[PDB]
Amino acid sequence: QCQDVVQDVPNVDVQMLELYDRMSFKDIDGGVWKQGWNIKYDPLKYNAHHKLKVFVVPHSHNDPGWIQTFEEYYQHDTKHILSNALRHLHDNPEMKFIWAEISYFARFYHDLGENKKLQMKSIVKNGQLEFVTGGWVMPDEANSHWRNVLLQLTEGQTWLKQFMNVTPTASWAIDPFGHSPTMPYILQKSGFKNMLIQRTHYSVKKELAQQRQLEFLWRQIWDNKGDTALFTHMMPFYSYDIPHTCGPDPKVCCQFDFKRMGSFGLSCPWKVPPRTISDQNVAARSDLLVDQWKKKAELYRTNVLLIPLGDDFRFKQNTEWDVQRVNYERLFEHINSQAHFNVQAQFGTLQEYFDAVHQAERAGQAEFPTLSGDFFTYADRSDNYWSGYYTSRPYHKRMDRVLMHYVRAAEMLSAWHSWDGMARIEERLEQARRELSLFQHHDGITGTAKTHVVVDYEQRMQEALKACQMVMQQSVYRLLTKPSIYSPDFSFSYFTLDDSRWPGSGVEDSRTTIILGEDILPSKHVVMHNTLPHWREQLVDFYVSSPFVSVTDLANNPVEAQVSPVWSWHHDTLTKTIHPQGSTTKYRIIFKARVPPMGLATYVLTISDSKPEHTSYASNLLLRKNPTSLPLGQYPEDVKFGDPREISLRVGNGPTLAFSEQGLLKSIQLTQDSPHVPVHFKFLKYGVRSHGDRSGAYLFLPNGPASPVELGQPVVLVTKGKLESSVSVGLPSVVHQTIMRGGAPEIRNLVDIGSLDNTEIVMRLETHIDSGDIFYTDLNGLQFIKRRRLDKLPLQANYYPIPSGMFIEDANTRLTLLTGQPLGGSSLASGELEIMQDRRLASDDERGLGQGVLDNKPVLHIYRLVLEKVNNCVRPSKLHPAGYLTSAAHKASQSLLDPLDKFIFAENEWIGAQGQFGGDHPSAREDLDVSVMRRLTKSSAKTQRVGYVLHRTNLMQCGTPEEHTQKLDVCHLLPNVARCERTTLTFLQNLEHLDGMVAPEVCPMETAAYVSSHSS
Ligand SMILES: O=C(Nc1ccc(Cl)cc1)O/N=C1\N[C@H](CO)[C@@H](O)[C@H](O)[C@H]1O
Ligand SMILES: [Zn+2]
Repeated sequence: QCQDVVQDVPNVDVQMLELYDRMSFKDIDGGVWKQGWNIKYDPLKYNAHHKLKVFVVPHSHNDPGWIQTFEEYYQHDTKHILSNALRHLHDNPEMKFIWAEISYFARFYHDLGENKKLQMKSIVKNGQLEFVTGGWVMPDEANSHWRNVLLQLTEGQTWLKQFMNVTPTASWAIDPFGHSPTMPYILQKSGFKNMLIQRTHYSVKKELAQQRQLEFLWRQIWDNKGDTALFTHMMPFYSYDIPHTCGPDPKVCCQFDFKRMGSFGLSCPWKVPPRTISDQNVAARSDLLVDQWKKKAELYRTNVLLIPLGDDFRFKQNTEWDVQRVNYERLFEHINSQAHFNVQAQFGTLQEYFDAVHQAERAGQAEFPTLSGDFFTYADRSDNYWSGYYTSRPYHKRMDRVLMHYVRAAEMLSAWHSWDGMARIEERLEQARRELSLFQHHDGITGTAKTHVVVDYEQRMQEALKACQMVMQQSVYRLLTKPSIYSPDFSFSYFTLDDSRWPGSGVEDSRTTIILGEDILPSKHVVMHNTLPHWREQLVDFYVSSPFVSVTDLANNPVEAQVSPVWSWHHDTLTKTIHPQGSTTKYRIIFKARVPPMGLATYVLTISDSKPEHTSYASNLLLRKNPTSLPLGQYPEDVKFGDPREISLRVGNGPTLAFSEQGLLKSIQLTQDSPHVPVHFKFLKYGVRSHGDRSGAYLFLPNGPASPVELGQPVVLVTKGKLESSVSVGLPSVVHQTIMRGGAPEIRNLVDIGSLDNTEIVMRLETHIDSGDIFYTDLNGLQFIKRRRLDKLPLQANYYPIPSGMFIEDANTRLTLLTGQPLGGSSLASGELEIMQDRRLASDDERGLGQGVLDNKPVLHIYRLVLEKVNNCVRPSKLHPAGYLTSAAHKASQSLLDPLDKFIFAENEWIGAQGQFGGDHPSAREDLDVSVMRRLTKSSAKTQRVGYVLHRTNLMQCGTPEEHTQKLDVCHLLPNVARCERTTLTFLQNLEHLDGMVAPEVCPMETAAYVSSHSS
């Protein structure tokens, strides 16, 4: 019933991995079309009964932050563009305009009076102003998580449906730096019919153009049937600006950008300015322009041609609207009335273009090719590959993933109840969704904005995290307090969030110590939340004021715990070492929390005067020449010292890890019977070219392969505990930590590139896996795609986005690295994986930013490292373009991206406390997630509505027998269900009324949305 996503290789006309394997990437001068060739056309192709239909589509690219902040641009540019659009379109009925960025449109619309709102609605209604995509932003496609792509699309489309009563079905993505099939995946499931893309490698544009394969049905890589296909138009030329949109010769096209005549400070760099169209030159100018259009049309299969007309922050001035509109109207009048051109040209919208193309297709003009794959890594010219922004500003890349989780958790926790308006829950959740959605912009998460703009995004995300914390903690208080005892005040802090990994140890001393004492306060409630729809156990840790602490559950059952010191690291400028210091005033308590599906569990920490029965203490070993003592206050075990040596550790039944004398992993033995498999961590640095093109925020232009970071004799700290052990080493620019809790290790890097200008720090893994030239990287946390290292491409082209994970494998062994933040990475030799940590660039890379990247700050990167035997796994065949995680790797990814949330009760006594919430929630199969749970109605609605997005991944079968699991029917998670509907993923259209009000679970690799309606 479900499609098999593993075992059937789809047959498509263009499969991008295969196309890459065959294609030439030579950068040859193609003439006026520098990256193409001199286009020829048969003049007789067009005649009285077969005319070329041209749609000139005015647009204005508005970045929600880049060289100015969102609000700076809105005040300086965008408010003027939209005010002038409203005026000019209202006054000129044949003029059209498309608008993409709903963040700005909403910012504008809410400063409009009623009269202007009605005027605006009128030009939308009549089709003059058309929204394209309708997302809050035009998102990055490399670093963004699919959940956030959906978040921002939903934010924008919900706004448009509520205020404009429109839902776009055509998407416009002219600026993201390379393109992902995650986009058509999400769009096709959200009602879209067509999409347009632009920034693809110039060699791919040439290859596809030659074959008229620039318009294609883009299906997912595993889709044998084609049910996921979305019609896609790829623009053929170097840019979306007017010189690169009218046709192949920018010297000619520039003459048709009427903003470039002088009075607007713009000109044509090809040295021929535009001239005003008049009766004395209209025929000559028309001839020039039609010949460009006819050349562009040769690259496409129908007689319908798309001519975008715009550029960045265009259509700002009244006089600009006039100069473009009047000159084009003069051209259209001449061209259309002169039969010898056989052209009918008009202003159009994007949807108008696609409608006409499909009309032509239905008329049998053309059949379109099918395509799968992705469009990374982009290069716009020569060897200038845009793999730098897979890593740029990694602090904020990590912050994105943190906020992604806290928005999900806040929406889910608060969804269980309806809230009085005074609680301000909807206000806070809307703020958080909008700040996270804004950051998905292709100059946000990409790390390609100016320094002060990055600070604006950071501040906005900090406010969003605060809003999430507020909603979460109010929700926990409500869900775990006896209903007749619950006495909320909506401005009060019942709990504080405790997060061990953001900002992280050594980044910020943000964490609250639980203060207990025999003479003051014996015990403290803590609460864990599990956003995933299965029972979950995870070790959690808290800081406490004494090492003599016992843990119990809320039936007072003892829970095994481990206490460890609180270690921090310091670049000790006196002794010239990077070395740890232990706290003498607080300690870490660690225990396994077990939490219901989408639920909560309460535990209690209690002080004692001596070592508790069920709490053990870690040993600590400091390996270094020239040791000095490390006192630890009340901690009962003295630190031990040793000269650097190889060491091995094993927690529980789990793998045994060996470490070099520099405290870096060297090997992993999976079981007592198995071999010690070589897996070596190494840190290296890339530099920058002294002559020739410089790396910057966008571009990665290394001066050769990376060189090893010289480690000296680093200080190594070993902590050995029953529940958790770790090895940490202070290296130059990186405190590197491997943590073992009895399965796949966790890796944490506290990365501080300091003042190392023109350096990029990379973490590499070296193994004996014979992967050859193959490796796998994920796309938007949604799917893994097969990559092939090509030596016909330079090193920076073989870097790909690693938004959530990467792996290499051979017949028997796989090594998967899961990430808690998007970064760039590759496999540059058989058996290697590498992932960039940070980059500090003192030069601009000539893409408009006008600065390097010199605002680095310490960031705590997190990973899981999974080594597995895979000879028993049922994998795709050699020619299949996808890869799939194992269950262990998928759970490891979930542990990074959606960990348990931890709450500390903020006062001395919690009256009416309960031990659990969600004990009765079904525990769904491990491949299924409830990606979104969101209440859609305010508390006054008679009919309450809750939306759910359900995602089922596909995990490899490797012989672990499948346990029975419960069916999850989201429509029955809340009481009094009156209806259950399947909807588009934005919740905006009902697709199916569901029998028995039961929401079916979805197939592997499918995502479905459901809305349950409840009588209230
Ligand atoms: O690169 C530019 N530079 C530029 C922009 C406006 C003006 Cl008036 C003059 C120059 O244009 N636009 C853009 N440039 C960047 C890529 O090169 C990209 O990060 C940004 O999002 C994209 O919109
Ligand atoms: Zn842009």
